[PDB]
Amino acid sequence: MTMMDMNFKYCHKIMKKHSKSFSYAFDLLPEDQRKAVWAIYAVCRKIDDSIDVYGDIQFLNQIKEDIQSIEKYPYEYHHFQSDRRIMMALQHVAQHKNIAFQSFYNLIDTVYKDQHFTMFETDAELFGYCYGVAGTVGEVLTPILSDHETHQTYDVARRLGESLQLINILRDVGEDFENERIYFSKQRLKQYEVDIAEVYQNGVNNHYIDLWEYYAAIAEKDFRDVMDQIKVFSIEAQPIIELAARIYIEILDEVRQANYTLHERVFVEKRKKAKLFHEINSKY
Ligand SMILES: N#CSCCOc1ccc(Oc2ccccc2)cc1
Ligand SMILES: [Mg+2]
Repeated sequence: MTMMDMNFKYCHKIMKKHSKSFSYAFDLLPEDQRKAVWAIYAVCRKIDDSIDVYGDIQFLNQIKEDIQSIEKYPYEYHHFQSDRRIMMALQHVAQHKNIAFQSFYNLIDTVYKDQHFTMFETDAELFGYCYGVAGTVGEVLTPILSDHETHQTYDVARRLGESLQLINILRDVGEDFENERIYFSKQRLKQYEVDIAEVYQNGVNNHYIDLWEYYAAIAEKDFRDVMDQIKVFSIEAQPIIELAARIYIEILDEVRQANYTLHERVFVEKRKKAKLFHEINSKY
């Protein structure tokens, strides 16, 4: 194993530790493409977790500066200020693929904003957030997973990213609430007569289920529209991206099955993931 192999292996570790679902699917990609996905994912994870390093923006500022050095001098040697292993891997990717750097900056700006989080007034603000933390990631991944990127390719990837984010939110209501985060909009909470603190204390009720299902319907419709447009992606990536998406859709059924519980994180069994993969490959 070379030094760069070690860098990418560390990126893989970070990705698998954070999301088994995502890892399961994307580990099926060809070698060059899988490694690029690991590096991009890891950078994004590092940005997402940055604030809790010392409890301020110091590390996040360093990450941003590392990315800016890569963008402006992709072929110069850099002494990276943040996580060297991850930044060397990203630089290696950048030398071979067109990285949407403004997408990383959008993600970083979103993370900056999150330290003075206030609840979203409307669903438009919530969807803006889903773009910020997840749509941006889809945009960065676009050139890795497609051969000739058009505005359509980016559009579809962006939509998938945002659907996944919404599904994460739908899975993590209780956990987010404990961490003083509520992502459902105030508009929608008021309309459905829902109070998350109340529900966390007293269990689900029909108002909450209706509110939850309202958003779940959005995720599922977005999912189907992405499925209809799967051919913008390279032939190798299509089954993989379809797998990722299906595994996440199944997360919604896992929640319904646990009766929308706010007190544990539901999940799709590894064996169930293998089943979805079989069902999908059968038609590939
Ligand atoms: N965990 C979690 S929530 C994920 C948030 O960041 C993303 C977003 C999308 C994604 O897969 C995509 C593949 C192609 C295009 C767009 C997305 C992987 C990670
Ligand atoms: Mg969440």
